[PDB]
Amino acid sequence: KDYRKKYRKYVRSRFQCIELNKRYTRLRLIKEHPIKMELLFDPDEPVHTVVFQGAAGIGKTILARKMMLDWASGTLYQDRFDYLFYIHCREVSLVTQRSLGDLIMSCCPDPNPPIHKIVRKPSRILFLMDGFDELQGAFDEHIGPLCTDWQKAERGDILLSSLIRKKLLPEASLLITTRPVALEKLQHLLDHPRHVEILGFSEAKRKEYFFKYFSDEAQARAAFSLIQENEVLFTMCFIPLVCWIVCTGLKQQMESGKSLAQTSKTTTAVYVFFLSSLLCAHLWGLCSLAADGIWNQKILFEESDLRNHGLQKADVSAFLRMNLFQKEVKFYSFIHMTFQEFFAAMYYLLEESRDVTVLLENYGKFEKGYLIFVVRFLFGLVNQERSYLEKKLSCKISQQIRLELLKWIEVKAKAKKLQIQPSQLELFYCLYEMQEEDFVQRAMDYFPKIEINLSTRMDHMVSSFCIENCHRV
Ligand SMILES: CC(C)(O)c1csc(S(=O)(=O)NC(=O)Nc2c(-c3cccc(Cl)c3Cl)ccc3c2CCC3)c1
Ligand SMILES: Nc1ncnc2c1ncn2[C@@H]1O[C@H](COP(=O)(O)OP(=O)(O)O)[C@@H](O)[C@H]1O
Repeated sequence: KDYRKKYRKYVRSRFQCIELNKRYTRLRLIKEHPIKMELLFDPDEPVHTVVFQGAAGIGKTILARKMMLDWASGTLYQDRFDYLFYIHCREVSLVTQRSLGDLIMSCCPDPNPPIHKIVRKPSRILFLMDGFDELQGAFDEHIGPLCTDWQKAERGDILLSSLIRKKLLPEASLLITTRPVALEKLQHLLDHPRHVEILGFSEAKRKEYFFKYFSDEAQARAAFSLIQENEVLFTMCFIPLVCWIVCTGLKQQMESGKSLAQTSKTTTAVYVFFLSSLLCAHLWGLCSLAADGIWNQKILFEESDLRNHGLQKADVSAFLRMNLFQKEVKFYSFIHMTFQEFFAAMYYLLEESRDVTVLLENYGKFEKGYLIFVVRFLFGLVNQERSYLEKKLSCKISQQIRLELLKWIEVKAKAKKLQIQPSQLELFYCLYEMQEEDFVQRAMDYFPKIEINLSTRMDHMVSSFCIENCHRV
């Protein structure tokens, strides 16, 4: 345990704040579809593979980092593990060749760590695979041949396919967080996995977060009230990212005299609500970036990367960094993947914006990025009656794109469901964004018979909005 102490200290160092350790709200977990974190690995004969289905922005990354902090502070798995390695998939190549040791040695504080004494005992090692989806580039069952040597340098996709199929440190423990969609690629790999669902806050712990954001007990009460009276923002705030998006927007209108109000009905109109809360001159550049980034599988941007797309004289430094960027290690990423997809979407709808027919030929593909929010938003945006920023929008070029989205929904509504995505519900979400009734009802035609997969009460809404638009008398 000479080095174990040094390693644990380093882990407390990196994982002590989300991006201190204070505003964390207990997210809801459900096994076999309420599990204590410690009890996860315990047998039903022990477990070597856990997977957290997590919706984007539900705090899967935070919940991970917390497990790291708690263990790194002796709170949980003191007895079960000697080492927890946090792998941020976002960062790791899938083409680069590397060894399990090379990948491991990066997790460590010092430069030449005792790697051979770490692997000594793998039954005491847990890898935290954070955002299996955030992996950039293709991934397919086809990949081979599978590796069996930790010291051997395969290219990332092989190496991980080998680690996940438990061929590399078989009796390692492994905890993968992932988006629901990316479960299709990953389901086959898993060695007898234990599935867990991150659900986000409850109604209670929805309250809890507001009074953890709002320093003043009154400013907190007045700004949770909005969200009971509003229906969308209540349903919509079981999700933590929204909660933040919402309360960072209730805080400069907490600055101004504007008696608090957000009458937002759609996800797009909440992003755009918050997007405006932080307000132009370099607007074109951001959207330029995100849409090369999504297309070219880059979630992390270097300074150099930035100077090309725009900010030729220190725009990012002041204008954007405040709330729309995060700096990692010298490299920069958007405060969330979604906001990237947004500007990537929003990039196709502006004053002189590329070809849209391209995007749709490959919707729901892993390697080009799922493009869930790429699509989903630019229905809620292209919407004619849906602002101020509405200006930067090209009024004329909008119903260029609006007229093909309907061609593509039509295709997808009544096929043999060749592709998995879009599952009907996603099209409903596309449709609840594109709030224009006439467009919705017309699309509703194309569905012969509908099919519901309702988990949460947000699902219930988006669905039950579209249902009545269906009727053809
Ligand atoms: C059905 C299918 C396949 O479209 C789907 C299922 S979850 C995903 S996702 O991985 O894209 N995650 C999200 O969309 N998360 C969401 C959802 C949401 C939508 C639908 C289901 C659920 Cl549970 C949630 Cl939280 C609603 C609002 C916001 C976010 C993040 C930004 C604000 C897609
Ligand atoms: N348990 C939590 N307590 C407080 N805020 C949270 C929590 N979970 C998520 N958040 C908020 O959501 C944001 C994004 O969460 P993150 O885990 O990065 O999402 P994902 O991993 O699904 O992309 C965080 O920056 C934080 O503001």
